[PDB]
Amino acid sequence: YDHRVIDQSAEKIVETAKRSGADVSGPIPLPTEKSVYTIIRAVHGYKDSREQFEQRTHKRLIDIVNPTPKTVDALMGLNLPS
RNA sequence: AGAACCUUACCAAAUCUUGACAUCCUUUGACAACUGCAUGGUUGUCGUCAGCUCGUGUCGUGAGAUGUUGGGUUAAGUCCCGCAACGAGCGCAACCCUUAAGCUUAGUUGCCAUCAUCUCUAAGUUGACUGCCGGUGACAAACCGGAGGAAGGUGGGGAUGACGUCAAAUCAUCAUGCCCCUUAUGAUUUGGGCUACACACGUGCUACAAUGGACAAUACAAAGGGCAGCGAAACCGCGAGGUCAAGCAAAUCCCAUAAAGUUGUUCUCAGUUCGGAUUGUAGUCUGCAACUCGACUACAUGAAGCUGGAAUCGCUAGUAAUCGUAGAUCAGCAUGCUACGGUGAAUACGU
Repeated sequence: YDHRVIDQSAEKIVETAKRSGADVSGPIPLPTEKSVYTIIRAVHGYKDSREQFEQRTHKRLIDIVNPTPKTVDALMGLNLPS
């Protein structure tokens, strides 16, 4: 989802990786697909007001050279809300 | 944003009557099931047209004026010069995700300069504010221009839809003045009905030709989708089916080595060798079902139509003409509906 939280975490993971002995090689951003809804704005009798609603989901995997198992244990729990 | 029994909302038989939609020890079945003209709220509309104004001082017996008039500019009471006026908030402008050349930075299921086997992907930031420039316009807010300009003077668009509406579209999205149904069709299965036709019609569509018909073999993008489920490669009635087999939880697997197209191109205007409606017996998907009432496939079959009276409407270059596609509502069907890519011509002297 939101991108003010994930890249806020994208340098704390290095602090976890440089704690146990993991060397990072730039985890890369992944693309984002926008699902498109277009519902009518008035209910009865009318059609031609087509209100716009979307939804965003930013994919992001973590690509390094040396995933050390003392680092991976606290890796994927800082990005996604409920 | 899907009529085979859809929402039985409507109509016949039956049924149950706190139930069969908030209900019930899962049709009673210990258990596994054996009136918008009374109203809120959203919104249709003039209208992406630019305005509707109040505090507060004064002139007027008084409703009311003045400021908002005037001089010039100016998308727009937009901006600066005058005056019995002085301020002031609303919205276009203003806050802006998305848009058009960047360095440090970040090398996947991605691009590898070299051996061969830059951007998208987001981030603080960088850039056009008349900021300064020759003119003149009181120097007072603009002028073709221009130094940085790949990007002109709101760059190209979009969420942005005023004050105020025509008791006007909606009691069928939704609660209630009447509980917009609770014991009446109120509700539950098949069956009928929305689906037929003499016509009138909103609007779109396959077309009427050689700006072409057979089009076999023949290059490329973008934007989506998937453990409801995406189904290639070698390769089955050529074909209705994408069998078989692999990969698939998402850039890779698949949809899908699309589309404008180029070398072939035999046809000679023969109502056709242009064209589709539909007929007609076998044949696939679907389930309880293909009568009334689906949708695909080709062998065999082709009536009106040789570019359209009076009449209607679209639009200034990434639109117009359109071949092609990308999705939700589904066991199953839309040209609808709405998000992307290719060539991309015509015309602005003026009111």
